[PDB]
Amino acid sequence: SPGIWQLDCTHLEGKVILVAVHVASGYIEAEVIPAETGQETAYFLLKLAGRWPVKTVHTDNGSNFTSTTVKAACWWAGIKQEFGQGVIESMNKELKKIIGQVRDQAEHLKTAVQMAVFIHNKKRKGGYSAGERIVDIIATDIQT
Amino acid sequence: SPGIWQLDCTHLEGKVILVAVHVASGYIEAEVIPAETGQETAYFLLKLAGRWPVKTVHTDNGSNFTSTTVKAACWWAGIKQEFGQGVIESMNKELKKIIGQVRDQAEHLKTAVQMAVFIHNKKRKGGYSAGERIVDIIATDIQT
Ligand SMILES: [Cl-]
Ligand SMILES: [Cl-]
Repeated sequence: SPGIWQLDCTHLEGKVILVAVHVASGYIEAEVIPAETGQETAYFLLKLAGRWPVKTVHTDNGSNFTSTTVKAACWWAGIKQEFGQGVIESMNKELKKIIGQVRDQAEHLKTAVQMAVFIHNKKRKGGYSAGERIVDIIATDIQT
Repeated sequence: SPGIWQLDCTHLEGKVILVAVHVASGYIEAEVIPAETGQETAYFLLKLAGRWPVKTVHTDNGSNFTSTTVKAACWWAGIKQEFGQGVIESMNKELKKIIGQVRDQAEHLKTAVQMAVFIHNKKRKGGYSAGERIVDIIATDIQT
């Protein structure tokens, strides 16, 4: 399903990383956030939904989506909580792997995360990349 | 050309907004940044390039791209400075228009910007939306 995303946080070096995975393609978007708050998650969601067609968001920590600030962002953006796992487990551990491998290519973690996001979305797997699959899946879906 | 982006900053309420426009489609990505520094622009660029195929970046303030931190991000990500304007002028003023119209739908400017980014990328113009045009242009280009 073209509009389903998975969202979780992961910790590294005393910092929080928010990771969103487009489930049908394995494409990721991540950000280093100051703290694991409702505000940060709501904000991230509103950004994601202006960039990709976000219909439903799945998470492995259900309580992350209970703040007033997260429901308000999902209400405004039209998002529902997905109620329907191999790809996501692979994508997150893979992310930390690439983070580990590019960590010395940058001073701060936040740069290293974006370098790993880039590496991950471009790597062909076969065999297209996740970034090629997500636009392929979205382009086909637009046209009926 | 599918990989050309335009980047500028704009000021509103004492704050800086970074606005990137995919030139062939009119699709936008924006962020409210703390300050107009080289670090912030480099970071934004590295994020953009892990999300969309960024080949060349055009700007209306050439000196924005002279810091060591911006050239390092463009060097790493493979980006060059575009050396080759109606769409972008329309897209930026339009952004402030929509920012003006949704400003009371949120407490902070940064939420309002993302609500305007969303509104802008989804609005059909005809007649597809910018978000539909950018994946159409990228999907076609992938396949030869
Ligand atoms: Cl750095
Ligand atoms: Cl707000």
